[PDB]
Amino acid sequence: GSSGSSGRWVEGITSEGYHYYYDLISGASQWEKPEGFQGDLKKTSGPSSG
Repeated sequence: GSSGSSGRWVEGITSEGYHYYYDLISGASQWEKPEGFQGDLKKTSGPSSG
């Protein structure tokens, strides 16, 4: 509509193997965990792997 509601981040990995969170909104990045990130459930489960 006007602006994007709720936060949009995804947990991945960086150099070496550090679990970081990226931003799809525009394309931001941060080490720390974003506000109400909530992104980690059923790790490697079901049909969709990884």
